Amino acid sequence: MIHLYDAKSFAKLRAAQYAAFHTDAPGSWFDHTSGVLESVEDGTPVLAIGVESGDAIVFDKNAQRIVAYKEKSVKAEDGSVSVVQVENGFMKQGHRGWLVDLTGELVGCSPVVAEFGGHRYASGMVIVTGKGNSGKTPLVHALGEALGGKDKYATVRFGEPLSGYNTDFNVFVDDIARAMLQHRVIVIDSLKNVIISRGAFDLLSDIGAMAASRGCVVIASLNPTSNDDKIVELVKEASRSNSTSLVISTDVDGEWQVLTRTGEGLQRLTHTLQTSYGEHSVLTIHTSQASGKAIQTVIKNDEL
Amino acid sequence: MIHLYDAKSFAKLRAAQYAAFHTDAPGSWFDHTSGVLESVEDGTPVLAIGVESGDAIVFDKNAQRIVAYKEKSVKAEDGSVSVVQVENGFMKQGHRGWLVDLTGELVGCSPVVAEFGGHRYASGMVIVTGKGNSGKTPLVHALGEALGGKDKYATVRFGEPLSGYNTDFNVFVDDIARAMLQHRVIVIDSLKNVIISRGAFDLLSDIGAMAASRGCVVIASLNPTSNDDKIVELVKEASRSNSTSLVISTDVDGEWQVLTRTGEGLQRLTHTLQTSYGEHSVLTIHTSQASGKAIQTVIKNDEL
Amino acid sequence: MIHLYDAKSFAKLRAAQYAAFHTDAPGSWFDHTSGVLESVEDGTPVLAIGVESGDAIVFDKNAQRIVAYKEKSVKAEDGSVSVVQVENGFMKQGHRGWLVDLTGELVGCSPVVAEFGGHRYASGMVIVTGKGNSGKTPLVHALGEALGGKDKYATVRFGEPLSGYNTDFNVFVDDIARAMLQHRVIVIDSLKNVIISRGAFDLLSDIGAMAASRGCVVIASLNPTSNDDKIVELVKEASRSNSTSLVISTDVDGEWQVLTRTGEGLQRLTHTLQTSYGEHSVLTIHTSQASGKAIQTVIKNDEL
Amino acid sequence: MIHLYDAKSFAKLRAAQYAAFHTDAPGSWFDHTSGVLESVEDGTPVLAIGVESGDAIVFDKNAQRIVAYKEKSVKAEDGSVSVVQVENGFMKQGHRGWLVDLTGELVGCSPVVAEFGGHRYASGMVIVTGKGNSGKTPLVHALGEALGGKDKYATVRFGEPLSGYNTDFNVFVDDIARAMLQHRVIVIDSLKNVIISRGAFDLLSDIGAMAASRGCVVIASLNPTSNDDKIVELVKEASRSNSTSLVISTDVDGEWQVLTRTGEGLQRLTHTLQTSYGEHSVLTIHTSQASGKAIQTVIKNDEL
Amino acid sequence: MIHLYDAKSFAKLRAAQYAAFHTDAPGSWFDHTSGVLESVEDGTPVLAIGVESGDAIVFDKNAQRIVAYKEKSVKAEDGSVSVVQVENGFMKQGHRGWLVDLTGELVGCSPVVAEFGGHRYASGMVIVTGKGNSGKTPLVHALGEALGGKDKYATVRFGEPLSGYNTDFNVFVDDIARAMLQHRVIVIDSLKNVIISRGAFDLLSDIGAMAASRGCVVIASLNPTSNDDKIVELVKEASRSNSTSLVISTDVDGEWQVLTRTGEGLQRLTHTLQTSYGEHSVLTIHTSQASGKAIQTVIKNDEL
Amino acid sequence: MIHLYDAKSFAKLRAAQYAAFHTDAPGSWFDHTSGVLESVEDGTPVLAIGVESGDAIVFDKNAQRIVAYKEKSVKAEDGSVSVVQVENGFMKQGHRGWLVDLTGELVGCSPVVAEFGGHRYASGMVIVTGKGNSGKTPLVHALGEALGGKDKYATVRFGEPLSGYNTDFNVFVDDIARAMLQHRVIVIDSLKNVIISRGAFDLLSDIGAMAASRGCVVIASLNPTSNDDKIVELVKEASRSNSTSLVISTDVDGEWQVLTRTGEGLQRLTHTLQTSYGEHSVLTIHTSQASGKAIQTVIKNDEL
Ligand SMILES: Nc1ncnc2c1ncn2[C@@H]1O[C@H](COP(=O)(O)OP(=O)(O)O)[C@@H](O)[C@H]1O
Ligand SMILES: Nc1ncnc2c1ncn2[C@@H]1O[C@H](COP(=O)(O)OP(=O)(O)O)[C@@H](O)[C@H]1O
Ligand SMILES: Nc1ncnc2c1ncn2[C@@H]1O[C@H](COP(=O)(O)OP(=O)(O)O)[C@@H](O)[C@H]1O
Ligand SMILES: Nc1ncnc2c1ncn2[C@@H]1O[C@H](COP(=O)(O)OP(=O)(O)O)[C@@H](O)[C@H]1O
Ligand SMILES: Nc1ncnc2c1ncn2[C@@H]1O[C@H](COP(=O)(O)OP(=O)(O)O)[C@@H](O)[C@H]1O
Ligand SMILES: Nc1ncnc2c1ncn2[C@@H]1O[C@H](COP(=O)(O)OP(=O)(O)O)[C@@H](O)[C@H]1O
Repeated sequence: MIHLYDAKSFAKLRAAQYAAFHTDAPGSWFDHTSGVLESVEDGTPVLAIGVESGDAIVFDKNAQRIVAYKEKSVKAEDGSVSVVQVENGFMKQGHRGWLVDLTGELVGCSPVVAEFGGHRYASGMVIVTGKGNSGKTPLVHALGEALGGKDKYATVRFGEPLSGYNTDFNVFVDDIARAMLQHRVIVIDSLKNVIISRGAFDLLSDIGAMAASRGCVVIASLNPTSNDDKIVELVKEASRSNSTSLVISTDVDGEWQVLTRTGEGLQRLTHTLQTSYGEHSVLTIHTSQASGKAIQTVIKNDEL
Repeated sequence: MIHLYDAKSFAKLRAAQYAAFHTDAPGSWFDHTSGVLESVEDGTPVLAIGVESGDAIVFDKNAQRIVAYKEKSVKAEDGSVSVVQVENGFMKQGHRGWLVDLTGELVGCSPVVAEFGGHRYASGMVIVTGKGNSGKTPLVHALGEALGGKDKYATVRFGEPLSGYNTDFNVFVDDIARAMLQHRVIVIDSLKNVIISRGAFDLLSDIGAMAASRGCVVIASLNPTSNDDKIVELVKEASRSNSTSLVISTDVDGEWQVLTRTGEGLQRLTHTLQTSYGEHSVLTIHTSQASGKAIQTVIKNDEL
Repeated sequence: MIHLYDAKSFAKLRAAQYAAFHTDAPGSWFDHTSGVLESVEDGTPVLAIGVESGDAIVFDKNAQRIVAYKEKSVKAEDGSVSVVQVENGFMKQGHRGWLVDLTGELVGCSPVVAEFGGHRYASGMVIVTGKGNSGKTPLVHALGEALGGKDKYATVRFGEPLSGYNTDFNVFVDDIARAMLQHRVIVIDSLKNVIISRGAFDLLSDIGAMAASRGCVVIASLNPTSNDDKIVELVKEASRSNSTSLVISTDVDGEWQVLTRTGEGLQRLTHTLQTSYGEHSVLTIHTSQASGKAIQTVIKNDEL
Repeated sequence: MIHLYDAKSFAKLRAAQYAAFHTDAPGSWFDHTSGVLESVEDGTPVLAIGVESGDAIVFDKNAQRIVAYKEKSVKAEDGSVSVVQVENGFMKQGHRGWLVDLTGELVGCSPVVAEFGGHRYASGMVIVTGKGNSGKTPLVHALGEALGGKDKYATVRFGEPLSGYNTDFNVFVDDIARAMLQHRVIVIDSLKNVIISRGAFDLLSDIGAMAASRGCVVIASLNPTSNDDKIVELVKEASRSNSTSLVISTDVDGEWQVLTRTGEGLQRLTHTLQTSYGEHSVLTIHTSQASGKAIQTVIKNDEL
Repeated sequence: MIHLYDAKSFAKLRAAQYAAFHTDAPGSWFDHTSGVLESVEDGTPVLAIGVESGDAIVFDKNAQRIVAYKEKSVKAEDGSVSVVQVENGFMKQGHRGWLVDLTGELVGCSPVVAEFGGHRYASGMVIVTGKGNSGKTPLVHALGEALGGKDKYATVRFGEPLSGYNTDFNVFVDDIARAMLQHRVIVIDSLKNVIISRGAFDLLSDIGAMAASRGCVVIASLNPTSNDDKIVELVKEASRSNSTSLVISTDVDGEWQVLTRTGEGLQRLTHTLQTSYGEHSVLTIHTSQASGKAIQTVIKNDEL
Repeated sequence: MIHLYDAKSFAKLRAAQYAAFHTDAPGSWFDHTSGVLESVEDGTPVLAIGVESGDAIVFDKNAQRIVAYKEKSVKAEDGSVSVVQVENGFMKQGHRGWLVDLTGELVGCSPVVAEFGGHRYASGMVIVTGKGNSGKTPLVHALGEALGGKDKYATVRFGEPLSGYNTDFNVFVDDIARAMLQHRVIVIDSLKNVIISRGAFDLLSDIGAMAASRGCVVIASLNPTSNDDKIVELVKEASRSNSTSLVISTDVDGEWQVLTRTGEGLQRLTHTLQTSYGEHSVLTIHTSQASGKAIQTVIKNDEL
């Protein structure tokens, strides 16, 4: 909805956003939203995501698709009215994204999803990319394991010519929706094929906000390697504007840079990661700050 | 509608437009239009805005959507007839923009919306952009608070991968419409995703006139950073032609230049802003003239 | 319709076209067509103009839309048949342009619309453009007033982020149709937003001929400034091929060049205008010749 | 239809084609086809031409549109079957072009349409173009008069911002169809606006063959001036491949080059024209050979 | 259908393909397929070809169009089922190409169509092209007569601005289909206009295989002359990949090079032709080897 | 479906993927999936593949199309539900790819398809390409025979101007579906014509995964030669991202490099092949390793 501010309430908002990343207990936001979702009336639509055509499918708190749901209006705090209607498996009225309020007045945050090796990581969408030899797939799985911590991470597989990989975009959004409804740490192996259908465009523009609202993190690999400035520029835009965090390889094999947006209007942070391979390509991230817009575009230059 | 002029009535018009910016009390046009809107019969359509598909949704004076409205024709002073009809939630007959006359013969103005730090600011649309390190988001919120003055400003959030952010264009135009119907100072955090669907194109072409007619100001951030001349040129076109005022960053961090169109056929004004950060990135605009077309393009060059 | 000629009838035709511009009384053609229009039976469709979709709306002699009109055929002198039919507010049968013959055998003329400062000006469409510091909006209004003479000029406002400006293309063509049905001098402030929908394309290709047939002049501003050779070339093409006359700014501020197509197969003329500003940006054109295609292309080069 | 040949019948065909241009009496082919058309059963569809949408309208021998005509099959010599059906004003079954056989076994000809100043001119389509100062409109009218000889020439006017010019493509094909059904020499003032809708594409690809089959000549002006290689290349292709003859200006003002295709597989001929202006821009062509493909492209280079 | 091979059956296949070009009697495959076609039940669909829209028209063995044919399924040797159904003149079920099997296990051949001047020529499609002065039209007709030998050749005419030329694509594919059903040597005068609608794209991709399967040869001229890399590259792609053989002009007027694909996986052959003109442009090919991929691209370079 | 992992389960997974390529018996996965497929209830849909329009056709375990199948839902281990429904020959509900689970928890593998000349080859899709003189068609057939071993390989022929080649995309995907349902080694001679319809796009993105899931190998030729960076880049992208393995010609005639993706997150391998021709162009691959991303891009450079 829309929110109104004066100097006092605005400074309070920035303090709360700053805290959502810097001082809240890691993963606390996810626990909170899990609670909100479980308290939802059974059968109530909670999430809508776009399919290939641009239409939207809808899920309930248990990640089950809602094929029929009669028009139901709810008036928001600001006066706006939300209408949700599902017919023949598709959204007749409503919008893409969360259909129930998980945030309230606390918007514009990058809720801390986990802490690892002395660094806080943000929920939302993390794009792992870059040119060079450092492998992306091995890195997204290591990050998944590390941010997972005590919890297992969920893996969504899409669009790679390997066994058992789904390549149908509509099955893909279903897997993603289920993952975000049920897990805090999610890995997507290959955003490459979404990079375009209406649904694919909606996905790139919606996923970061969906994840950040839930307090979960979606870690996705994206190979820039493609000298087609129509696509390479989309890679740079996806990484620049649709990602909450960016993990990009460097000049040194095994080394990566993490650039994190800490919240609305706040500074991006940066830190370096050292990694090494064990058996069967299992990668390990070794354990034992603020950057400006200029530095950011310098990094984006890497993908050309 | 159309208007007829001879030398005398044209000179009176330019004098009135000059005064709407330079001498009228700041914010007075907004108070004036609020009264016009409140005198509208209950249930009467007053504003129509384009949704993604190019269709339009319609609202009444209280910012409630009209789903059904039987054909009604009104003849204007110039002889033009306006027919409005709403069916199944969408405008069947009518046009985008204000459906009731808010201006009469007083057209082509940039009604002063507020005065801050010794400078007058125009209503209409203000695009905050430029390249460099100066952050745009902190600046749009500082301007919102500053021009808000004694009133709170409204914040419309769209298309950022952060918590609670709507990413659905149709929810976005609903928020924008309600905001212009009810508030004098509005901030849009991220015009980046509109920059294209029929709806998005309609929005860039319509918003400035809609706001200037209401006497409200809409402050939107737009990042030029994207070396794709297809998009970078659309940013410059939006900044050059669809904006009532332009706020652009300079070579000096923290410093900004404000270029203001004062009215139809009138000269653009320019002044500079110095700013600084407090805690949690809250920016403050420090407190304690005419330019030509050449200078303007010089400034536009900056976004390349 | 089609016309047949031999050497004798062709020479008489060129003499008549030459006279329509060089010696007829200024504005006499407009008075003649006004008589033709008023002698039309009531309810008879006289003008059709394309809306955004490419469909067309129809007006009677009093500039009122015709929503229903049963099929009616008329045979012309050349044997062609014109069938007009309007259903549900849109043309079902007919063509864009004048639905009643305003010209007969006298076609291919640029009927003199007015005389000012010792120069004859042609009716039809006049595009005011150019790069540089010289302001286009103040010039179109000064030309409107000057060619208006004893008559007031009509102003059609479209697509500028200023108060009361319509930004809906369909309201725009309704405004234009009414202006041409009722006034000899018309100003359009901003052809910029038409420069593309089917309707916008129809408008650029139809307006000059509609106005020249009527004997009225449409003075429209168009800013070339936009380094996108897709658009900048559309500005050059419209100025080259869709304009009866072109008014373009020069190297010297305040100075403009007027290039006039005097008639079918006849030579283009050229003259210069000096101007200055008074209070509130009111511009005054100071008072007290054949060119070749080469010269024309040189002038067009200016818009790059 | 398809035709079968052995060496003997092929040499006979080339002899007959060669004769159709070089030795037949000028204009004899047109007289012959006029006879064939007048002998046609009344109400029988004889010509179909594409409108803007790509649909086709149909005319009878008297240039009157056929709105309804029930399915009717005719078996051709080669075994192919022609079906013609018109419903609600449009062609339901059939093809664009002549719906009755005007040629027989004599195909691939450029029937001599007239002789003037010691030169034979071909029927079909003549495109008058080129860069430089020599005016095209004055030249197409002089050629029209000269090839007309004892007969008047017909003028189709389309897409110029001058009085009485039709700008509706569907009215334009009707005028063209009527002209070809009833006159031997036709002038089209401005192919510029057709240069794209389905109908416009059909027109460029159909007109030359339609005219050559009828034995009439269609003289059309086409200004290349437009530095948009998307359009300029279409001008060159239209002139190279859709024209039976080409008349292009040269380095010397008033001088033109005529390149004529004399028939299927035959050599293109070339000759020069000297011209001068009299009063009111009436141009006169003064009165008192084989070229290779290379020379042809040299000339095409001129339009860049 | 699909075919299964081991080393032995594959070696037999290559031996049979080698013989279909090098040792079978010239024209024998065409005689063979004529018998297969004549053994087809009356009224049975045997060939389907795409019309402009992408739909397909269907013919029986006597080259008569089938307007209605009830669903009929046939199971092939490999297990694939072919279902054919024609409704209202268009294929409702089926595929483009031959609807009856003309080849069995003998696939991937370039069946020798004729022998002339000591050289064997392949059936399938032959593109005659190149830059320079050597005329293509005279050459396609000389090859037609020469390969025709004791039989007349069929000429399909399309898209030239000359008398009696069809310019309607749908009439064109009807002529082509009837020609391949009834004649061994076919000349197409002007593939220039197909070079794009779904139908045109289907034609370039289908014609070569259709002809090579029938054992007939289709000789088509294609002018590369058009400096529009969009089109010039399509010409080279057509010459490189959609042609069974290529006949291209050289630096020496009258001289041509013939590049022949002899079969699936086999080497391309090359030989040279000397030619001369007699009366009325009738060309005669004078009478009295392997190349690599490199040489081939060298030749393709010529068309730029 | 989606899968959950912790450090322990992830390491077990990588060990299993590593083994599926490096140590499992060659061709064992194909035998396993053949068993899964044969144990499927009769009439059950097992594979869906997209046709030209983007719609999909469905096959049962015996490679016979299913034209009608009433809605039927199945719940997977992860909670996702698969609903399959076929109506009028097309999939009404379901997804492209395998409709029955052939993999379970073992996904992301490149199951070894065969061993030849001391090298293991992966199932999935293999693209044979490169510029130069080395022939692709003779190589795909030699690879087919060699990987076939004791089994015959299946050949799918598409889009070449040779006898018996199908050129209809819908017959093509039917051929491919049947080949993968019944054979371990499949050759596709000419992916060139798919390189675009929705179906063609679906095919490039689906085939590798379909084949790898089955344990069969699809060996497809693709000629890069075409200087149209729109297409040449599509060849590089397909070879880079849609291929399980790549076989590319080198500087030395007869020599090829094989780059193999061994599994999800695992290293690519590389080895060289020497070849020679026997009679009738039958090629023989002579008998008697990890690379980095840099090396891969270097090889891709070759196709420019
Ligand atoms: N043991 C290893 N040593 C070095 N590099 C490895 C090792 N194992 C895997 N890699 C690299 O990890 C990446 C594998 O994941 P893959 O999806 O195939 O590539 P990418 O993520 O780089 O697009 C490759 O770049 C591969 O070369
Ligand atoms: N305390 C600070 N000091 C300097 N820069 C800051 C500070 N806080 C925020 N910023 C800048 O404000 C901007 C944050 O808003 P954001 O929307 O992410 O970026 P932007 O508006 O520049 O596109 C960033 O450019 C950030 O670097
Ligand atoms: N008093 C003045 N002196 C000089 N220039 C002026 C004056 N008043 C207005 N102008 C110029 O007139 C133009 C105003 O009309 P506007 O539509 O905004 O610009 P433009 O027509 O050049 O696109 C501007 O270019 C402005 O700088
Ligand atoms: N008396 C004349 N002397 C020299 N040139 C003339 C004369 N009359 C007309 N012209 C030229 O004839 C052409 C007029 O026809 P028009 O349609 O306006 O131009 P064009 O055919 O060159 O596109 C112009 O180029 C014009 O300058
Ligand atoms: N007698 C001849 N001597 C030299 N060239 C000729 C002769 N007759 C015809 N030609 C050439 O044959 C070709 C005629 O066929 P056409 O279709 O117009 O051209 P093209 O095949 O080259 O595109 C032309 O190139 C023409 O110059
Ligand atoms: N005996 C041979 N010696 C050398 N090269 C051969 C031999 N036989 C066939 N070839 C080559 O094999 C290829 C034939 O298959 P084709 O599909 O036409 O070509 P490609 O696969 O290279 O596109 C050609 O490049 C041809 O020159």
